Amino acid sequence: DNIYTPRKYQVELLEAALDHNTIVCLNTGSGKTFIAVLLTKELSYQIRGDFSRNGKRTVFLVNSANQVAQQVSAVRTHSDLKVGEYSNLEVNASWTKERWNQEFTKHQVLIMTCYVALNVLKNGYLSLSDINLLVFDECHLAILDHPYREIMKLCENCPSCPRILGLTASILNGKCDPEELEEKIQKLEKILKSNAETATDLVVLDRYTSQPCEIVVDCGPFTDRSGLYERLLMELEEALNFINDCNISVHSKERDSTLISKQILSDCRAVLVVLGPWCADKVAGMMVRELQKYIKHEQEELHRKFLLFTDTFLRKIHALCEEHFSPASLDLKFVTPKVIKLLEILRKYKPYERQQFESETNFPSPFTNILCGIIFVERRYTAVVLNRLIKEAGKQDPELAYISSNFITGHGIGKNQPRNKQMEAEFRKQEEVLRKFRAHETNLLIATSIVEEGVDIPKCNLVVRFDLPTEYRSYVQSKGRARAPISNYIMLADTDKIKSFEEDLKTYKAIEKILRNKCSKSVDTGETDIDPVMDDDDVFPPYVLRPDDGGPRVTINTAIGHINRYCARLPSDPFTHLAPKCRTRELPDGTFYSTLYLPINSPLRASIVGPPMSCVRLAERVVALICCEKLHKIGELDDHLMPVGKETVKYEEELDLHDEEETSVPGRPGSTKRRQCYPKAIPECLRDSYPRPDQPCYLYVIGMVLTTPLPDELNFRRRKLYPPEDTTRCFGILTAKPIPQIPHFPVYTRSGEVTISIELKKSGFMLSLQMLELITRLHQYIFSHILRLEKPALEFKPTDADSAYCVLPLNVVNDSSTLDIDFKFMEDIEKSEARIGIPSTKYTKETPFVFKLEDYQDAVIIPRYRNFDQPHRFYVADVYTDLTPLSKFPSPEYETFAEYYKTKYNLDLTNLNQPLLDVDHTSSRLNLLTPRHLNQKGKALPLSSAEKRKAKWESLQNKQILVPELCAIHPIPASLWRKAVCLPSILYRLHCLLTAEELRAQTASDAGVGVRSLPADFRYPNLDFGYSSRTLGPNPGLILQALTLSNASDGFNLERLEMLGDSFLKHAITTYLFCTYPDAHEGRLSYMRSKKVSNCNLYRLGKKKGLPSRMVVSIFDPPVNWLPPGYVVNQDKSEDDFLEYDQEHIRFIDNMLMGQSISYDLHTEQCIADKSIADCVEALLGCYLTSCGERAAQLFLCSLGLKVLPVIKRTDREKALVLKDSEYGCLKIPPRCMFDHPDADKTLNHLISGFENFEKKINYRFKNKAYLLQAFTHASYHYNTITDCYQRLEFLGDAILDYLITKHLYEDPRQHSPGVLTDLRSALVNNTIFASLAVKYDYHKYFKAVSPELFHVIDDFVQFQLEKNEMQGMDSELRRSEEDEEKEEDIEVPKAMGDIFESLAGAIYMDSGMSLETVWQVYYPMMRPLIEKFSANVPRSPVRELLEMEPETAKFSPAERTYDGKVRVTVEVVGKGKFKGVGRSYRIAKSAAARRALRSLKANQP
Repeated sequence: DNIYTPRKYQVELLEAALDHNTIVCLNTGSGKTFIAVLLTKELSYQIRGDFSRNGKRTVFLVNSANQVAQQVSAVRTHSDLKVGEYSNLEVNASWTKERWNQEFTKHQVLIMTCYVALNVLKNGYLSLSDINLLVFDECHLAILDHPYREIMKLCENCPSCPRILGLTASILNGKCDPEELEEKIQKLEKILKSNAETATDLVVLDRYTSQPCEIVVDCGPFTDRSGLYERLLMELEEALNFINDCNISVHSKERDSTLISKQILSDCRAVLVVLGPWCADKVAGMMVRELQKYIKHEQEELHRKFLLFTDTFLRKIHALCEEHFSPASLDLKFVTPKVIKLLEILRKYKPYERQQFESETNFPSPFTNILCGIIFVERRYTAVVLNRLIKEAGKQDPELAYISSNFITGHGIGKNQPRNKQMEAEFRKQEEVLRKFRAHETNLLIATSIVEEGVDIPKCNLVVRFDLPTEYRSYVQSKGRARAPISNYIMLADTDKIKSFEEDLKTYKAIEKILRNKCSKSVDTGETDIDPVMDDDDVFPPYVLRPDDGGPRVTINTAIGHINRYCARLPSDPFTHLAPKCRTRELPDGTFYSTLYLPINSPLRASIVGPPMSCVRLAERVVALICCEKLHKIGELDDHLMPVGKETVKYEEELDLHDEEETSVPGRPGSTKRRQCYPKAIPECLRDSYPRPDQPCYLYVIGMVLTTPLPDELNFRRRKLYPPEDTTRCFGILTAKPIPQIPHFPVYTRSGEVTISIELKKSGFMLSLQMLELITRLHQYIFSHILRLEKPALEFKPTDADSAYCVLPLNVVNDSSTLDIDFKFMEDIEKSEARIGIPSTKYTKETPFVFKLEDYQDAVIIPRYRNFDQPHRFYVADVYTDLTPLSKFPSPEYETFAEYYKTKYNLDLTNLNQPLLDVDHTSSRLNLLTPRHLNQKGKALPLSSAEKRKAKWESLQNKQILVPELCAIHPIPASLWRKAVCLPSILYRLHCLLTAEELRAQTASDAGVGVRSLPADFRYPNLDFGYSSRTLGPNPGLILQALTLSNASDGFNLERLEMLGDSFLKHAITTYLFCTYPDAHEGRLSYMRSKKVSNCNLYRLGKKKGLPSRMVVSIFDPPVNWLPPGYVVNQDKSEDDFLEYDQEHIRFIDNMLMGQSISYDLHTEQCIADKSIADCVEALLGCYLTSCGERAAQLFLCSLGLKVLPVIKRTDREKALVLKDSEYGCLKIPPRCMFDHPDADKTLNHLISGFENFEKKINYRFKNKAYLLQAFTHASYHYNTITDCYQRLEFLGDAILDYLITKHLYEDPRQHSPGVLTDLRSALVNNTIFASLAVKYDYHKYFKAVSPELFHVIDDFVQFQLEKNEMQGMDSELRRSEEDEEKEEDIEVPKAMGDIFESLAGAIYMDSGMSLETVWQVYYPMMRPLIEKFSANVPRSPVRELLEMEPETAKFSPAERTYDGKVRVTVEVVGKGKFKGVGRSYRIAKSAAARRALRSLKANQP
């Protein structure tokens, strides 16, 4: 259609057509439109302007309206020029000169048919000095009197001549003598006033290996040794002349029998003559089943009878061949020796045991030590049975048993129904056979002799003929399919093929010799060189910048190998194939002028001119080894002339990630398996704060201020409200060590959220040892006896404790709003035996016990009839004065309480005057950081799973009301109980938030941002989970969120800040590594950024502040894992081994100037996945960015000691626009990145042509243009030495494009959960969507290149794009069914477009100010709809849906080692079926197997 595979020959010799008249001829007939855009577009400099500057217009000339539409579409979908058209002669008969001036002002590519061209030229309407390209299509017509010769006459006389481009693919048709071609070439040349070469498309030999050698191969006489051939051929002749009398007139192909019957007859007859009867025997079954399917598909009497006769004839052959001989143990004494000799030549090249072969006299290769050949046979009705014969023969020959020959059977003749999916099926199976053959899974390809064109099968060891060809192109292609290391061309020939073979050989040999004597449009030498090379390393010394001693003596061709391997490893795409082209060409000096075509994609590109020499070999050697000299001067070069990039700077990336899974042993450094214990960490402000004899004591106070009520439909116990505002006293905190203001922080009591506070109310005074002794005693009493904390492990020892600070209640005294310590209360405690519970004096009638109205209020009772070793603690929840010790029991198992207690412990009251009460338990749970009255599955429905311990024992123990007679009075009022019980949770939080404070204080001390001291000016808000604002660092409230992991089941954990931190981290160090390399590369940049962002690499950086020490990970339940301040544990029981190597990957780059698993104790340490340290730093960066902006986060990442900015000094950073030095100087911009010259800016003028329509789409106006050229200059375009390729900026932008879209997916108001915000961070960044957008907005039209492949596939892909309009705008998005996705996959996206898209992003950023802002207000237009549809519904995928619906019964298998690279992942699910799906990629195969499993899941369990 509009697509072809362009000509390689012209990839670098279009340069001819650029500067002189030419003719070019290609036999394929392809690469014609794709030879048209490449010369037309490339000369837009003289076409874009007006017709009053008198800029010339570009005729086109073809001889069909077909070709008019063709070239029309050839320019619009690859060009920027205003395309015109004309194919009519009548409307052209009615224009005037100035009308045609307007028409010349409208278009700039003037498709003209023939007669109209002649007329509008000869009637003085357009000078032949207004042309600058006159294409002729089918220029062969010149030999006959054709309109071409006359217009050429015309141009002969006008005083200008455009270039010329005379194309043809008809003068090499069929076979003809060299005189014919040569004379036609001379005639055409002189007619088109242009030099013209002899065809350059029939030279197909490989000069990167030994060329396939033309020799006829021989089998000669063969004798028949079964006895069936004679009678078989006789019956075949009889049936043949019989079917020649059953002819039916022309109809559809299954309404005639004579054609298919005669064809299969000829097939089996040839099969017989050339192989034997057993093969036609074995294909008889397939033939008759095929014709059976056919005869069921259609019936009509004549062809019915005839197909019946053919089928019974074939079965008759089968019955004869099977009767006369057993099909098993097939001997080669039954076989025509031709096939025996055939077997010999085939098995010539198979593996050798004596020298180990990768899966000698033939030097190691898996394609000349192991057969990977192709063999050509006339039909496909003999190939499959040729393989069947190879199996039933090589059963006794091991040389043939480990041949894994694959036959090819696609479509023969006849078809059952149109558009049968079988076409696509055999399509994909042949694609598998192809991708196997190339990678050697195939050991032999048995193909038809009609499938050798319109397709190429590469790396054929043995291009073997077993049917003879009879035409030039056929022979040439059959040869040309050998791309293997020791390749030869096998013309195995019987007693009559030899003559024709030798004839074809000699004839086509003369043909190709004359075809190669005149290439590049001049007389020259072909694939062979000017002169075979003499040993000249003595003439130019081989050692390159190396007087290194030792070392070998080598031959000269070692130099060829080395310089060719200089560019066989360079980092760049598999669409680019280049070399520094040694231009040894005659420029008029008496000698051969010599320069170097340096590859543009290497850091040094400046052309060099060494000394010239009259012998081309010598000057060639001069420039080659001075090349090697200078390239080792820059040190981009080593011994043996190989580039360092991606050879040894490539380092293993399994020592970062998990490749040891589901195991328990230390594995990769930073796996879940790598584990190390770190010590718990304590503020200095809780250390040595133990009361000592000299202490100016300060006394804080806890606000206990309730704000939010909570309904009792949100209370799943239906508890009646108690306020934390029911307050008299407040638990102080007593020390002379000072405690900074702590941002108010929440808890959960049983009235909602409550805002704890830390403030002051007194300060300064000291105490006697007596009071200190008393207070310490009250401390230990609280934590010991109140909540029952103690296990024997601890022992109270406050002097030398790790962290001692007491508590003691603080109460309103001095009769004012200031408060103080209420000794009285301590004393009242001491007076009682109610410190230890169950006092020894009883009060029922041992001492008369009577009703007290207020002492069963605001108090806490203790039963004494039960649990005599370990009391519980109840307190009045509903005091009752309407209940009595004589009243109804709560359940009618009694009717009075005294009977109840008399029936258990034989206790009958005689003083019954205390009404009974409802009361409640104490310390049911000690976890108060997240709701315990409400689940974490969401509880709109009643009942939670976090109140099943003693909030279920409550209300089965409240089933009995209590007469206060048998319960002592614990000596603390209910106010202080409510308060204190929160002290385990509240003091714990302080321990964490104080940690955070110390953390931030230190980092501010070492960084520029913030200060060690805190004025407390920065607003410190309450944390939310389910003075000024000058940057002083963020509130400690965020710093803790980053520190915790998702393992604490808190409301907030460090997932979110992982991504915002990661993205920004990339971008920071990408643009770092870029603008710090005056000349950079890929291999360098790839292996500089890749290990800098490593889970292992970060670990080490974390050990500079000790951040692992302060993490929060284990769920906090106090009896197990938290000790109270003042206790010292005593037990009741009485690495770098993969991180030494990672660092060398970012250091092997400077070879050139850059520019339980461990048992641990629960109360003093921790142990954690090593994965954590990755996450904490990845979320700490995240905090600092999203709360204090760029320059801050910059300096924060800079504080650790990592060079986000290049290492200079703090003083350089500061004056270029407590605190101390850990910083680095600001960024530098390269002092050169290309070559600048005012003249010869026609390419810049091309960039001008470039912007005339590229300013509007990007809505941008550059103030530098260079970088805009660098945008789209691909790797293989080479007419530009002023700029560089699009790699570096493909890279400088990828981080920025992404970082931007992470930014704008974090600041979204929904702020949705970070378990899906990693489904808009690798579904909005992948080359499919990136390529798709670039094309729609016309980035492709201004695409610079020479390569064929890009251009072919890009025409394809853009066609498909523009057929879609908006995706689903026409209702089509083709994913509803599997067949839709299968029709989608039938196009493979380029990987050219996504490239430039990211690159141009880089461009907008780097052109001026490096201010993401500008990038954002450019790109946001084009990206916007993609975000908006994506974030409309997040894109769930089949892999995710299968892995999440079925938790671990459905999985995917890991990647398998396969030669083709197509992996048939088998879903690891039992009961959902196993679906073997082979997909071009592991991703798409995984998704396809998932879709199959999900279809089954819906058809079985919807």
